[PDB]
Amino acid sequence: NLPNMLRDLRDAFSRVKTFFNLLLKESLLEDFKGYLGCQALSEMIQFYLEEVMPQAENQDPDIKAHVNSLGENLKTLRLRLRRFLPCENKSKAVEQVKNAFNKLQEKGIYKAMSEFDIFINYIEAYMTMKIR
Amino acid sequence: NLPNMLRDLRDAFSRVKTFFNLLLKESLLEDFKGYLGCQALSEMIQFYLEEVMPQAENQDPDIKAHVNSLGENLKTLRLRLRRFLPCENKSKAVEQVKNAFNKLQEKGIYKAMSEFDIFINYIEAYMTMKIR
Repeated sequence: NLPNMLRDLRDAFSRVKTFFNLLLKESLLEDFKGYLGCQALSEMIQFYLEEVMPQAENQDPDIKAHVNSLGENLKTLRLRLRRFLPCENKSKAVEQVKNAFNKLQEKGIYKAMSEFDIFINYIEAYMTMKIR
Repeated sequence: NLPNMLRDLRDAFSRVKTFFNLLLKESLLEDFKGYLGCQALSEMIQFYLEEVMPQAENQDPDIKAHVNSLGENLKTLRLRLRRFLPCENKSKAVEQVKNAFNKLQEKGIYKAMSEFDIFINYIEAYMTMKIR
């Protein structure tokens, strides 16, 4: 259920908020729910875990305990959405290709080049997927 | 039309192919047309432009001219799909937030932290977008 998924994050925040024109404008919400929704959320999660919360723990170290619990719940949330967050995921099939390619060595070059028309056919397949 | 979009890439390849168990398995096609379709295509384009074609121009430098034309048509194709390739795109709204945040300096930290519940509300909004 989306409430009880976000509730721990909400309880950690009710602790952080006592130590504290929107910055997080409505435009940010509109991109969260469009074409780029996943790229937007994923970079917003990384900007808070990477840039905002560390900066905040250093301006006032009395916040460390709660900010570190809020960052831990947001990494957990981030981990669950990777079931919701396509853009944080990589293709196992592409990983297979690259490991086969690298184990084949000089022969790999030959093969991946020789098959470029098969790759042109798979691309037309993706763009046709999306024509739908 | 998807044929005439891919035709230059096809004509450059009919030049390259005269200097030359699939490596580009059907599993790769299945990921091109699923959840991860865009991450898969995007990394496959980068693996050919970055790893395969340079390796191929060095094993046999007589191929340079045609391989360099095939790489140029695939970068152009890649440029057109960014209208088709969501995962290569970044959120202008997230860029705005970060530039506002950095121009605000110490006040930016305060503000982005104080607004974390607004961010928790936008996230529930994305996961509800996707519940649909």
